[PDB]
Amino acid sequence: SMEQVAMELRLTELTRLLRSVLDQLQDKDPARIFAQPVSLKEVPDYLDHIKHPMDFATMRKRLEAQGYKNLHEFEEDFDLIIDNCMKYNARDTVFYRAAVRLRDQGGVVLRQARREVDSIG
Ligand code: NA
Repeated sequence: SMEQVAMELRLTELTRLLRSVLDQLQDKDPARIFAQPVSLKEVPDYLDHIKHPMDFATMRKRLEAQGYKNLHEFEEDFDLIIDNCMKYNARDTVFYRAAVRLRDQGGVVLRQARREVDSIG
């Protein structure tokens, strides 16, 4: 049907907007602390602490599989990156401090992407 194609043109457009958003969020992690999953060879107990790990490459794979159905799902994954890090690491660590900075700086980007997703439909 033509109705499923017009849908898929929009999902494709949403994928295109979210790709831009992701690149801007990741530019706020120049240390690349959140780039890749936490290593289970290096932190073997990690899953005892964190039930839903998340990182930027894992979000990218989902994105390129058009697996985000809306901005809310994308944001949830971004928040997991931050919240996991803030639980697993103590307050006086470079890791915790990096997540605080990413949250604060990411807010500006997510605020404008909310408006662009509503505006464009
Ligand atoms: Na903690």
